Amino acid sequence: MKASRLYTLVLVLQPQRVLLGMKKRGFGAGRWNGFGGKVQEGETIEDGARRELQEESGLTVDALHKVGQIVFEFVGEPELMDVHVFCTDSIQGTPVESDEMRPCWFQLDQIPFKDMWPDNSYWFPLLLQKKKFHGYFKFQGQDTILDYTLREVDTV
Ligand SMILES: Nc1nc2c([nH]c(=O)n2[C@H]2C[C@H](O)[C@@H](COP(=O)(O)OP(=O)(O)OP(=O)(O)O)O2)c(=O)[nH]1
Repeated sequence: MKASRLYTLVLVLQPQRVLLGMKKRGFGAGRWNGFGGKVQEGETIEDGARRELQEESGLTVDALHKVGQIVFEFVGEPELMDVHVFCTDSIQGTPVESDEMRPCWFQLDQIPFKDMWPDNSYWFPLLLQKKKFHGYFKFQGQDTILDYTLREVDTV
């Protein structure tokens, strides 16, 4: 009986590494994140994901593939986040730091889970195995999960 707002999250996943972005400023700074943000009026979810990737990382790609959907709920916030998660298939430039985000590559045996949002530990492994998923996580603040669900699915 809550409303949701649409967000995207994009993982540039290559065979041996993944690109993540360090939030540099404001509340939440200091954590490594996928690239993403609010979907804007009119644009498709995929086009919103492509735009956020360009804005936050500098990479321009023609196409993404959707791998999952995750709902976030925060204690004290009545609006849910409806997060559509995408991976890149191919990229063709270099990442660039903004004043808001610093991109960095991590080898896939060095995924920095302790410095990522806590839910990422649950769904990232499915993403790495090329599986699709649906998830829901309820947070007290930034660090504490009170309830969550995660299910591999055949169709997002
Ligand atoms: N639980 C969880 N929350 C995340 C992840 N990544 C992520 O940005 N968030 C949270 C932090 C923020 O509350 C929200 C992101 O919203 P935002 O306002 O930063 O998005 P945005 O950059 O489009 O905002 P704006 O600059 O356009 O105002 O989602 C994640 O992987 N897991």
